[PDB]
Amino acid sequence: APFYRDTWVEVDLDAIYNNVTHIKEFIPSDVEIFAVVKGNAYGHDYVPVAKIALEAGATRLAVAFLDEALVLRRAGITAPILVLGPSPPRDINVAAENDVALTVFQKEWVDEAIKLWDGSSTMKYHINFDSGMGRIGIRERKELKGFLKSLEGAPFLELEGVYTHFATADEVETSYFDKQYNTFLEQLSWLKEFGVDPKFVHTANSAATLRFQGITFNAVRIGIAMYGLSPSVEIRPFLPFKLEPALSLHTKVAHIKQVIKGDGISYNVTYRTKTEEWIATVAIGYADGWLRRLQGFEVLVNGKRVPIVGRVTMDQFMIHLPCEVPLGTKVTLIGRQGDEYISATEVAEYSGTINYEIITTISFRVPRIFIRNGKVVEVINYLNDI
Amino acid sequence: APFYRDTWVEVDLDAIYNNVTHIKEFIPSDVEIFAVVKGNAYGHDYVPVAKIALEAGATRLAVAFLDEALVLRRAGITAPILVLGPSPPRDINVAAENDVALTVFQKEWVDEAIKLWDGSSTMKYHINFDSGMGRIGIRERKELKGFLKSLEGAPFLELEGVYTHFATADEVETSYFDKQYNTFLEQLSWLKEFGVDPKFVHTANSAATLRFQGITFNAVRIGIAMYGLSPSVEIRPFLPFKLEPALSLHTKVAHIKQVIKGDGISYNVTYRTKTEEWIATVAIGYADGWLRRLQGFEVLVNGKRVPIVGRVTMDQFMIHLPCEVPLGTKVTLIGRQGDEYISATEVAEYSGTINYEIITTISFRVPRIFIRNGKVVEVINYLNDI
Ligand SMILES: Cc1ncc(COP(=O)(O)O)c(CN[C@@H](C)P(=O)(O)O)c1O
Ligand SMILES: Cc1ncc(COP(=O)(O)O)c(CN[C@@H](C)P(=O)(O)O)c1O
Ligand SMILES: [Cl-]
Ligand SMILES: [Cl-]
Ligand SMILES: [Cl-]
Ligand SMILES: [Mg+2]
Ligand SMILES: [Mg+2]
Ligand SMILES: [Mg+2]
Repeated sequence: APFYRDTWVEVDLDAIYNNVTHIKEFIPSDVEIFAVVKGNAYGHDYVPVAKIALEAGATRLAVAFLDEALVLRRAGITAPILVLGPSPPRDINVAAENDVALTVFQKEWVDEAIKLWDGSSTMKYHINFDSGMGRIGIRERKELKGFLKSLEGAPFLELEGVYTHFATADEVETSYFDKQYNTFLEQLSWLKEFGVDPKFVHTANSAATLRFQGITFNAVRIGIAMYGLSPSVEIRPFLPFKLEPALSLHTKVAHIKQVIKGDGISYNVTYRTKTEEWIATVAIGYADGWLRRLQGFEVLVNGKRVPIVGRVTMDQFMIHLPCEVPLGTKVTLIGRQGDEYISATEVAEYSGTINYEIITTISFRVPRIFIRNGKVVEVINYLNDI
Repeated sequence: APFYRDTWVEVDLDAIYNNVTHIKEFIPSDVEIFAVVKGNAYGHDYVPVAKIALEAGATRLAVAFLDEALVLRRAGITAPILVLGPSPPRDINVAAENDVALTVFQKEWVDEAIKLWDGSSTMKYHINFDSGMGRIGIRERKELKGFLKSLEGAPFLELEGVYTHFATADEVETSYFDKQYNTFLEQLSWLKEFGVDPKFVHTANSAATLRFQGITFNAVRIGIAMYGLSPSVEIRPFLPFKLEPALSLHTKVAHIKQVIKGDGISYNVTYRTKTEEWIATVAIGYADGWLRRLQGFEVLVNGKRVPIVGRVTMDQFMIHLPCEVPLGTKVTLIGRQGDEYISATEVAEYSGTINYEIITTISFRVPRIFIRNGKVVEVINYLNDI
């Protein structure tokens, strides 16, 4: 509901809905979609994205750690939820009680879960196979055999699926991806050899699902493309269909003044005016995730690109405008004004980072406004809840 | 509250309490302290910091925008709260009904507030004078006169105080600071001329309060030094007493493995092992505010500095260890292990930023654990609340 600063994220639920629909019609009819909503749904908000993705045809959800899955569960979401990151064994009973599946891939985890098990709950798990990402998951045959051996003492753990993750699916040249693919087929053959039906197999992120044959298996795991953004600039030309960006970020001119030639703006007087300059101030800063490294970046005011001048402060930054505009004038940081569009990728490139990081780090103190069919259908202000 | 990932911030309430106490003892007995708790209390959490600061002898609170003031009010805090950033005129009634003071400095704001006023409320405000920060506040005499003129039509607005803010109080050379000081005395003279008693005057941030005579007035506004960190490395040698860092950031070894020579770690295989290497994985990433630009930074494992290797991912990163450690081994990102200490400033320097940004952007999805007299007295997990 209410928010009291004219700084907000806009999430277009139509865009998300369209992206999931187009992916669904692009992949085979017997391949499910996980909506990947970790990191506050990549800054779009856990619950509304999960809900719209499910409506668009996604059947499953994926988060980073257990607390995020519980956000969804408390919202009344009943679709399957998988935790993709590592979890401590102490989560075994709570995950089970909340119908949440964890990725489990260590004998040591199983040993500790046996010790901590409440004696009644049944927890579902997915085996992560590390096929070259080097992050988590089983890498070796002997390692797998020991893992399966420990599971013999843990009848309360039940396999729901098996997966791996690609490290280079967003690079045009495909050697490392091909290597991972071949490594993973071998890992699936180890499981077969040891008498374990994987049941439900998934490998593909946005880049992989949009590019390659033979990797859909039973399900795909879509994050960035559901939000309507390209996994990388280099594969962007080769995407099968147009992605529709869901998130924009806006503020308003909170103050506007003429500052005489030579006067300083912000901390350590890193900017001085060269003439009498129109300087506008907006209520957004690095506490909101709009970082100091974005000094000199251009925002959009009345369809024109105008530079951020002086140090970005915790809650505010300043802009050099060619002319006066009224107080309350919209300033767009990510999104479109007229003929101009600033993508999260453009912000990322100025920042020396990737679009994923730009969108995901928009702070929880910024409200989200949700648009469906051109109309505001929900507003979430997390500050109201804490 | 409960949290289900072994990744957490520790906030030492004794440190904060000691910092406020020492500042209180350092300044004159008739000078009040605003505890500045905007940006989620610089990542320490709004409410617990506000509470401990008030107990330590701070009498007033300061936030960035209205919603943050309301977090404090809903927690049962009744001490004065000032909003330091700009506010839209539509906030006039809600701020008044919640006993929150806004910074007000524009005739246009007052004009709109008159139109939006509910006919009953009395709102308190502080005049911001811009003496050289260039962000918000009145700069000119004629501008001030017009502002005071508009206030004649707004008897429901009543002055609580008058302030400015320093742009260079953390630089050793003091010319710009001295200029701001002299400019502000002129601005106070303009108010006197126009027959307005400022009532309550405040100018000084942490750096100014700890360094200079003649700038305490009726109150100081302390942020960074309450959190136990220096405003800058250059003034650190000249601080009157030792600041006690309140915040530390920790995680645990979630996975540990031996990775053969030449194998890649994480996205785009930006790291390859040069021998058979111990690679540990932790459950923290850029969605938590631990950004990709920290790749190559050294964290602490068993009192040893060990490098982050490969790309930082949304929810995880990898570390190259000299030897095997068990699962659950503590990894310290900010804080002490044995004879080693990583400050926010050290993280900031590696990141090309300042300590303010490092601490304030620790995500709302990371739980805070509050320590008083060596014991855990509170745990706040914002994900539980949303
Ligand atoms: C196991 C796993 N499966 C799929 C995805 C989704 O990727 P796309 O957004 O390109 O579809 C992720 C996460 N991707 C990054 C956010 P990160 O790996 O940095 O968390 C993941 O970890
Ligand atoms: C008007 C105003 N008065 C006091 C303080 C407190 O100062 P310290 O944190 O340096 O002790 C601030 C703080 N704000 C900066 C951190 P920023 O500009 O990055 O928000 C402020 O804006
Ligand atoms: Cl993985
Ligand atoms: Cl200011
Ligand atoms: Cl002095
Ligand atoms: Mg056997
Ligand atoms: Mg190998
Ligand atoms: Mg330990």
